[PDB]
Amino acid sequence: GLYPSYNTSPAAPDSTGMQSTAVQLAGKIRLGWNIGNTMEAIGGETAWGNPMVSNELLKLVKDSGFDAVRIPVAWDQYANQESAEISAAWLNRVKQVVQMAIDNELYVLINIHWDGGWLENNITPAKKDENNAKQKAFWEQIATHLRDFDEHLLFAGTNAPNAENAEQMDVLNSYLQTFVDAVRSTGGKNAYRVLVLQGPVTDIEKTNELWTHMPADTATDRLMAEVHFYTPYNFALMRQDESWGKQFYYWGEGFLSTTDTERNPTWGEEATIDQLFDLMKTKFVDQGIPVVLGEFSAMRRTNLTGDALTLHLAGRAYYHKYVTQQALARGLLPFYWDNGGNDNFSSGIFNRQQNTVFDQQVLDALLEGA
Ligand SMILES: O=[N+]([O-])c1ccc(O[C@@H]2O[C@H](CO)[C@@H](O[C@@H]3O[C@H](CO[C@H]4OC[C@@H](O)[C@H](O)[C@H]4O)[C@@H](O[C@@H]4O[C@H](CO[C@H]5OC[C@@H](O)[C@H](O)[C@H]5O)[C@@H](O[C@@H]5O[C@H](CO)[C@@H](O)[C@H](O)[C@H]5O)[C@H](O)[C@H]4O)[C@H](O)[C@H]3O)[C@H](O)[C@H]2F)c([N+](=O)[O-])c1
Repeated sequence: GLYPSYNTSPAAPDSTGMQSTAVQLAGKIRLGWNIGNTMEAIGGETAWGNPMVSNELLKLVKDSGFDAVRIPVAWDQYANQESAEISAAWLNRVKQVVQMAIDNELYVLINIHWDGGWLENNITPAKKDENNAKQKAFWEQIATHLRDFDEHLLFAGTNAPNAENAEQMDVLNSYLQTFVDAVRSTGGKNAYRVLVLQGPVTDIEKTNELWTHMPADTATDRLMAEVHFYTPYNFALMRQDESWGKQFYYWGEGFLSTTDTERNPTWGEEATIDQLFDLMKTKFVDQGIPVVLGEFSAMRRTNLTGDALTLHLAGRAYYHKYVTQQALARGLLPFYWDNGGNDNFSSGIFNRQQNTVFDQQVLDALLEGA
């Protein structure tokens, strides 16, 4: 015991308002939004340029057509590093935000995010035992504190764990088992709550190659799997050319350039996307396990001008419609990555500071795709 037990008030199993299976829950969610660069920001909730989450932002997200939110949360910067005790004020603030999302009729997925890298960059034998102790300490405290919410609240163990081979997968499987067991041990509605488990780097290919088994659960049929999607990188996140490839400015049948053809895609087009989602339909969906697509988005290139600017924005939108539609046909639940920015290379579709829509084009695209 590197840390004290934080499972000091376990409750009797309770299935009141927890009656859906993972499959039945997935059936109610077609379109999700990440509260990005907010509760997981290093230095505090407002340290990366966004305001504190408000009832009126969450009301906008619902009234705009979203069924759910993913809330990345930071934890380690708020904890005593001797005891792994998390600040009681932070635990109360996260509870308050969950309460507000549930009051607006959203499903809610809370995680431990990158969180400064303590677990995420450390999927190794050297770090396995200390990280298993922290994972257990933090999840005992988070689940105890959020124990009383109904099935609108889901928990996700990790974000994008850096596991690249089989030895790293075994280490991750251990991390994921410590999660499940910590949650169930606190015994509320947490006896039956749907938990979400992350594939290696939440990458589709690595997950296809390396994924073996889902963790063991005292509960029956209450697990989903998680991947993310920034494919192709050159289009969605690349901000400068390298020896190994060029930024793509344009995407999709119908929206390719005739004047500027090096800035069209050399790979990662409609058919590749179809192929990638199919791998997750076979491994998980066809086998009674829903798949959360926890993060996707291509960034705005508002440094372009003229017909270049207009063609980029037309393909950028189609990219978002196509991903959403094709994800949902295969049983993947699409959650849009929104960092809140409205400047060059950002992903915010709302203006957080005025609670208005900033990018009506991409919002329309996600809804048409849904
Ligand atoms: O071949 N594979 O196996 C394979 C694996 C992975 C691949 O792609 C990567 O997948 C991972 C997981 O999905 C991605 O991580 C998520 O990515 C989000 C978007 O990241 C980008 O945002 C914009 C750019 O800044 C940059 O391209 C990327 O970071 C990410 O959100 C961003 O979080 C930033 C903070 O970063 C910290 O936490 C995440 C962590 O990975 C990163 O190491 C760490 O530093 C935000 O940046 C901050 O912004 C504030 C405010 O302006 C500044 O003040 C700070 O200085 C600055 O740090 C950023 O704005 C936000 O969008 C999610 O947190 C994360 O889960 C990863 O991006 C993919 F690269 C691929 N593949 O080919 O794509 C293949």
